[PDB]
Amino acid sequence: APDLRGKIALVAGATRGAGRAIAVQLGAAGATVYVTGRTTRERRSEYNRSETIEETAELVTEAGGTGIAVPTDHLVPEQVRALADRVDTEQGRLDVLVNDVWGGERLFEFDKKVWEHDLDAGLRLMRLGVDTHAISSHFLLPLLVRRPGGLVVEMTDGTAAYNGSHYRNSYFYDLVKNSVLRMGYVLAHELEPYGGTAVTLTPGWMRSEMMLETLGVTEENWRDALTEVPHFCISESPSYVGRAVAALAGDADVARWNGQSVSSGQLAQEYGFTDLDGSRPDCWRYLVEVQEAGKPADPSGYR
Amino acid sequence: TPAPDLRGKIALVAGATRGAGRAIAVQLGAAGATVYVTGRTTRERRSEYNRSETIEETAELVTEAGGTGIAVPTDHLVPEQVRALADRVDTEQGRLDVLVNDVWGGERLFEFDKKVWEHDLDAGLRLMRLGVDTHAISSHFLLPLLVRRPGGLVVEMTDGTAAYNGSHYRNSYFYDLVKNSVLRMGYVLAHELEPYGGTAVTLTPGWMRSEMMLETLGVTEENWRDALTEVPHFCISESPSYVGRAVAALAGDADVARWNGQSVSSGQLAQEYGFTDLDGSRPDCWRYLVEVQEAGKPADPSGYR
Ligand SMILES: NC(=O)c1ccc[n+]([C@@H]2O[C@H](COP(=O)([O-])OP(=O)(O)OC[C@H]3O[C@@H](n4cnc5c(N)ncnc54)[C@H](OP(=O)(O)O)[C@@H]3O)[C@@H](O)[C@H]2O)c1
Ligand SMILES: NC(=O)c1ccc[n+]([C@@H]2O[C@H](COP(=O)([O-])OP(=O)(O)OC[C@H]3O[C@@H](n4cnc5c(N)ncnc54)[C@H](OP(=O)(O)O)[C@@H]3O)[C@@H](O)[C@H]2O)c1
Repeated sequence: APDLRGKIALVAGATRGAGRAIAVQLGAAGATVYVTGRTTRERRSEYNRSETIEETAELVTEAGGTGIAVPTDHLVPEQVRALADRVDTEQGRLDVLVNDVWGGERLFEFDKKVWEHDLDAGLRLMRLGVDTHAISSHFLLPLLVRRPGGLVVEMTDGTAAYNGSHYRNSYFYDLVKNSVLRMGYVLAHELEPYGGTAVTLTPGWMRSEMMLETLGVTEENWRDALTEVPHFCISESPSYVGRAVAALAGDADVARWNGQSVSSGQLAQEYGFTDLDGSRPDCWRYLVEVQEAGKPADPSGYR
Repeated sequence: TPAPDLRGKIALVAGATRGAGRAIAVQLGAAGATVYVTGRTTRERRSEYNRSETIEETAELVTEAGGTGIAVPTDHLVPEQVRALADRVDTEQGRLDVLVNDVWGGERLFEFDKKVWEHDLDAGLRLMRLGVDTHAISSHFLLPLLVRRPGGLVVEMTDGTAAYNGSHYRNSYFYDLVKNSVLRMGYVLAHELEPYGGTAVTLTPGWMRSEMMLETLGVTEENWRDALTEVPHFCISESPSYVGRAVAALAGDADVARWNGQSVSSGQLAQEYGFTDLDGSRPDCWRYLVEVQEAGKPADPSGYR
C-alpha cells in the first residue's frame, strides 16, 4: 500500500463521486488532502445533491489523513487564486493535484445529435468540464512545480485508445472527455522540465452515489441491479480509481507515465491494488471484448 | 486539374471576414457557389479583432469571383443570431450544401511559449470560447438544414493534422486545446451525419500568407519572398486561396464521403485533387515542418512545393 504521509494533495471537485473517493483513498494512505467543491452544509450546488464538501474532508481525516475543506467555485478565478494562496500559506508545497471537476452528469443527453441536444446545457457542460481544469492548472501548478516530483492527475471518461475509436454519448460530452485527455498530454510537456508528471486517468463503470440511486440499490446489494442492467456486472466502487491515484502518487518512478492516458483497471493490473471487494474490474477491455462484441453480460476474466 | 463546378450549390462560411474564412468563401464563389459569409466586422463597427477588413467586402469579393456572396453580420457566440442566420438560409434557399466552420478569432489572444500558469488566463479562456463554442453553436443551428437531404458537407477548420498534433505540443495550452477539439469535432460530426448521407472533415491550411501574417512580416503578397531573409522557413508558405481551393475540391467531389471523419491538410488535398495555389505551386507545410525544419535542416522548399 502506498505511503503518502507528509504529502500534500488537492482534489479539485471532491464533494462526491470519484472526487470524494480519490480524496479519501489519498487520506487512507496518510496524505493531507485539500478538497474543494460548491456544496456546503449551508448551500446546495447546481447539482442539487446532499453530499457536502465538509463531509468529504471528515471522511479523509477519518480514513487516516487530514481533510481540509475549501468551498470553491472552480469557474471563479478569484476563488481558485485564493485556494492556491492558502495551500502555499499553510503547507508551502503541493505534491499531487487531481483535477476531478465534472459537474455535467445531469446536463448531457444520451443519443441526441448536436442539433437535438439542448444547446445551453451543452455549452454549460463544456465550461464546467474544461474551463475548471484550465483555471485550476493556471493557479495551482506554480506551487506544484516549485520542486521536482509533482504529479497532476486529469480525470476523464475513457482511454485515448477507446475514445479514439468510439463516439462518446453525444457531442458536448465527447468534446470534454477528449479535451481532458489532451490536457494530460499538454501538461506533461509543460511539467517535464520541472520534474513534474501529468497523466489522464479514467475510472471504469463507477458505482457512484448518483449511479446507485438511479439503479435503486445501495452499495451493499449492488448486484440486485443486474436483472435491470446486466452489463453492470463489470462495475467498480469509486474507491478503485481512488486507489489508482494513490498508487500513482506513491510511485517513486511515476514519471514513466508522463503524458499517458491510463485507466483504473489498467493500473490495478500494474500496481496490484484491488477494489474494496478484492476484485480488479477491467471496464474498457470488457466493453470492447464482451458488450460491444454482442456477447451476453459475463464478468469472467474481466474482474 | 479543372476547377470544380459549384453552380447551384449553397454554402455558408462562418467567420469569413478575413484570413482563411474570406479566401474559402471567395474560392467557393469562384467555382460558382452562392456563399453566405458571416463575421462581426461591418462597415460601421469594428470587431474585437480591431481590423479593417469587413464582412460586406468579403461578400462583394465572392460575387466578383463569379458567385453570389450574401453578408450576414453575426456574432457566433450569440445563439439567437445564429438561429436567425439558419432561418434566413432556409427562407432564401431551402437548402444548405456546404458548411465551413472557420471562426477562430484567437490570433491576438494566444501567447507563444508560455506555460499554462504564465499565460494570461482571461485571454486563454476567451480564445477557447471563441474557438470552440462558436463551432458548437453553428453546428447546432445549421446542421438540420444541411441533413435535410443527403450529400451535405461540413468542414471544420483547425491548425494541424491529427498526425502532426498527436505528436506535437501546439504553441501553448489554450491554443492547443482548441485545435485538438476541432479535430475531434470532425470525428464526432462524421458519426452524427453519416446516417443522413452527410460528410464531416477537419481541414488545416499550411503556413498562410494571411493579411495579418503579411503585415507582421512587413511585406505584401506581391513581394512576400522579401521576408525570407528574416524568416527563412517562410519559404513553405501558401496563400489563403490554397486552402480555399481545398474546400472547393471537397465540395465538388461526388465521392467526398470517402473522407468522412478524417483530418486533412490543404497540401495533402492539393496532391489528391490536383489544384494548385495561385502561383501554381503545391506547398506541403506539415511534411516540410517535420522533414526539414524540425530535423534541423536549413530552410529549403525543394520537394515540398
Ligand atoms: N456517476 C459518475 O459520476 C461517473 C460515472 C462514470 C464515469 N464518470 C467520469 O469520472 C470522472 C470523475 O467524475 P465524478 O464522479 O467525480 O463526477 P462529479 O461528481 O460530476 O464531479 C465531482 C464534483 O466536482 C464538483 N464541481 C462541479 N462543478 C464545480 C465548480 N464549478 N466548482 C467547484 N466544484 C465543482 C461537484 O460537486 P459540487 O456540486 O459540490 O461542486 C461534483 O460532485 C468524470 O470525468 C466522469 O465523466 C463519472
Ligand atoms: N498561418 C496561419 O495563420 C494558420 C496556419 C494553420 C492553421 N490556421 C488555422 O486556420 C483557421 C482559420 O483561420 P482564419 O485565418 O480564418 O482565422 P481568423 O481570421 O481568426 O477567423 C476568421 C474570422 O472569423 C471571425 N470571427 C471570430 N470570432 C467571431 C464571432 N464570435 N462571431 C462571428 N465571427 C467571428 C473573425 O472576423 P470578425 O472579427 O469580423 O468577426 C475572423 O477574422 C484557424 O483555426 C487558424 O488557427 C492558421
